[PDB]
Amino acid sequence: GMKQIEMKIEEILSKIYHIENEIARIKKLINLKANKADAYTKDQAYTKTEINSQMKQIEWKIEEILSKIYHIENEIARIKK
Amino acid sequence: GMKQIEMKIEEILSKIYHIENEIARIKKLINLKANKADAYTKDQAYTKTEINSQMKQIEWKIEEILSKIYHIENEIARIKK
Amino acid sequence: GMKQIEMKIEEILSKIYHIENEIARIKKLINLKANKADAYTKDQAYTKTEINSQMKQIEWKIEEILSKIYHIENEIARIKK
Repeated sequence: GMKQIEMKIEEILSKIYHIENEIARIKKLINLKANKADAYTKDQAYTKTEINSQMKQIEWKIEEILSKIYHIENEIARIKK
Repeated sequence: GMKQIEMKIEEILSKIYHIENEIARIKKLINLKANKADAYTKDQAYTKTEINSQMKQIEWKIEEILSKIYHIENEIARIKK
Repeated sequence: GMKQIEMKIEEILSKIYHIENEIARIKKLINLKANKADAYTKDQAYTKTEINSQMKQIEWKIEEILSKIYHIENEIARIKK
């Protein structure tokens, strides 16, 4: 009767010890996660793809400008002769 | 006396099982967090706003260049004529 | 015999209450970590250094364009008189 209670107490202690270990483990796993305060969210940042597309847009305008410059240099050389 | 111990044992078993469930749940919530090792910190990356401001600066120079080009094309058409 | 069981019961109650508190704490610490769903990984985004290098490349083409534009403006002024 009393020994049956002792066996159940031992059982409980074991389950508690397991729980304490799961908690110690969880605390360490938490330490490996990035804090909201030190990381930008998706709404605050562009992806590589998005940046790539914006850079192409600029490169295009620059190509347009260079081709206009080259055409103007040719016109000037014709006027000169 | 012994029944009072049994009641308390039942109470403890219930709590333990609730605790175990809270822990299983916590483990799942941890798995949805990003690791420090796989995410850039705020000092490593620019925000959308910062990129937008850098792109604007460039777009504004490009506009200035295009307006100079349009002016030059006009001068050249006058010289020719 | 019965008092030895009571002592062990007291010990278990104490630990459980501590555990419940550690869990409440842990839940709050978890809320401060960034979710995988709201953060980009390192391979999805460019760093400041990488963006800086792409912006330099563009600035160099712009410098080249400006000097050509300045030279062309001078030629045009000479042709005019």
